[PDB]
Amino acid sequence: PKHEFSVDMTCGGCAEAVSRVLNKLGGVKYDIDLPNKKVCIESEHSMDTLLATLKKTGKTVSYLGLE
Amino acid sequence: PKHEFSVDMTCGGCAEAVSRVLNKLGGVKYDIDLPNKKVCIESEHSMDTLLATLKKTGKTVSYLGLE
Ligand SMILES: [Pt+2]
Ligand SMILES: [Pt+2]
Repeated sequence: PKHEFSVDMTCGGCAEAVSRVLNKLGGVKYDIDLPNKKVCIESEHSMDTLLATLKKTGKTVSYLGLE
Repeated sequence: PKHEFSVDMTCGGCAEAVSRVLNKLGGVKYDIDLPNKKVCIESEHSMDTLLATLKKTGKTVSYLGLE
C-alpha cells in the first residue's frame, strides 16, 4: 500500500528529521518532497502507525490518501 | 532545575516542532534559541524523559548540563 502525507517541512533539516523518524520505524519505503511538503510511504504498516510516527516530529501532519 | 540541550534546528519550523513535543509532554517551562541551536528546559521530569522527548523529533540532540 502506498500512502501519501502532508508534512509541514520548511528546511532541509526538517526533511532529515522525517527521514530519521521513518528510519527508526523501519519496514518502510519512503519518498520526501520538501518543496511540496509531501511524504510518500509504501509500507505494510497501518496508516495509523505511519501517521503517529510522522506526528512524532512535532510537525503538522495530515493524510493525502492512498494509491 | 534548568536542563540545557543542543538541538540541531535550522529554521523556525524546526523550533516550533520542538515546542510542540514539549507542550505534549507537559510540566515544562522552556526557552528555544534558534540561532544558537539551544533549548533550555525547567522541569521536574528526568533528563532521560526530556532527552527522549527531544530525540523523538528526529533532530540531532545532545545534553549540555545544568544550571
Ligand atoms: Pt506518492
Ligand atoms: Pt526546519
